[PDB]
Amino acid sequence: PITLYSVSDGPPSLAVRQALEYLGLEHKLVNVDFGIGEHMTEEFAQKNPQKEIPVLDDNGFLLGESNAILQYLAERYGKDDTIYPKDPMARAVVNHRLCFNLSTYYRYISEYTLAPMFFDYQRTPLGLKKTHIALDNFNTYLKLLGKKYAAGETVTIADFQLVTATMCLEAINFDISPWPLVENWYDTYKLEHPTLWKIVEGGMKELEAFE
Amino acid sequence: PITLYSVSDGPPSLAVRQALEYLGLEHKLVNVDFGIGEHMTEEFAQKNPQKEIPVLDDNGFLLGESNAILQYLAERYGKDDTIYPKDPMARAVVNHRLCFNLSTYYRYISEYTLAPMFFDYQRTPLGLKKTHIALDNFNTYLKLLGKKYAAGETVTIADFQLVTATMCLEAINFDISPWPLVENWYDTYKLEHPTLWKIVEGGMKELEAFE
Ligand SMILES: N[C@@H](CCC(=O)N[C@@H](CS)C(=O)NCC(=O)O)C(=O)O
Ligand SMILES: N[C@@H](CCC(=O)N[C@@H](CS)C(=O)NCC(=O)O)C(=O)O
Repeated sequence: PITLYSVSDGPPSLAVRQALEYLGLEHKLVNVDFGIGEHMTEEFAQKNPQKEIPVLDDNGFLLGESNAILQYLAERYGKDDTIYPKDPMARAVVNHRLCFNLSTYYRYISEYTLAPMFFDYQRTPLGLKKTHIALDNFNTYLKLLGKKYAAGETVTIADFQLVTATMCLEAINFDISPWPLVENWYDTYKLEHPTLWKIVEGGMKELEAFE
Repeated sequence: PITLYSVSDGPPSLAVRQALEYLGLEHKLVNVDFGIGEHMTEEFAQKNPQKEIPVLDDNGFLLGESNAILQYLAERYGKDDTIYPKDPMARAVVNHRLCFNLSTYYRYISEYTLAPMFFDYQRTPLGLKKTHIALDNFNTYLKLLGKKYAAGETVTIADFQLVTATMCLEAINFDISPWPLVENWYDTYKLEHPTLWKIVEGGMKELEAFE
């Protein structure tokens, strides 16, 4: 079987869960922030030095880092390659956007939105400026590629990540209308993939309560 | 033709250059920190909103993010898949280590070593602790996988990145002997891939001068 160790309102976990839903993959979900889930990772803590969540357990194969989990699930499962194309150039655009999310978009958004929620970290003007730069960059990338989704004309695993990062801004009532291509993309995602957005919305609601 | 826009002593650039050498790919190298290189990216600055370096220009296809550049070069070129295996599980270990480098290993090392060199950023005990955690994690990953290299028994594109991150510690005379598996891996890399280490060493020497 497949088991996902996850944080119920963690954007990386929510990215992986959208992929599992899109691919129709049965799995056990362990929310490590829910009740006894805290201890349900003890069976493999020496194996994740980073205290790594999410972690995917595919029939004994343990894999961390949400980007790598998504790249693995999409290559190994599914009837076609549309969410992670095999063509090297098409794939490179997906891989680029996944790197952009990890290094820049979700890096700066998460530091401004979530870190102050759950830590003694402070929101600052500099953190706000970096959030604006990340949104500028994403708006420009959408304009440059010229397609409906972040790495193609249809959804890919890059969108699964970028959506959960953008949701962090919504969770704190951050107005994204200054980035019209990002706003249009986000609304289009929700309209065309309601069962995927539904997963992310459940996490958003938890975050709004503890904003 | 292929053109690489690079920073002569930038670890991400040096990772890509090792791949170009390993794959035997002829290319034009533009060091944007050398003389007139500063302006030689003006022909595509609207196209890289992040002020993105390195950037690969493969016959008109422009690709940023060093991880994505490496994943593209290794899939598109080369006679075998040993530096980026096609098998989904073997590939997932490479992808995981690339994510680990971006999110954690090079993230914390670069903030402790290089950012204070070239900015008003300060070395702190917390930054040192995070460097130690990153090295702990890498030592544990090498032990867990149990292989000679970071994602297999032979070199992969993950090693090209992890080597340039570790070089930043060497550039400031940081002793890595408390992490014996990392030290052994680093020395083995240099012994078995001298033409690749040579590229990285040239950048190290520039960084040592301005440490
Ligand atoms: N780079 C990792 C980040 C995962 C992550 O940050 N997980 C959080 C929960 S949202 C955690 O539990 N620990 C890491 C932290 O301190 O942020 C990924 O994409 O999977
Ligand atoms: N995530 C990017 C990082 C590239 C990067 O940081 N490049 C540096 C030179 S080493 C730069 O020129 N600008 C970004 C910065 O401010 O660090 C990658 O892996 O390619």
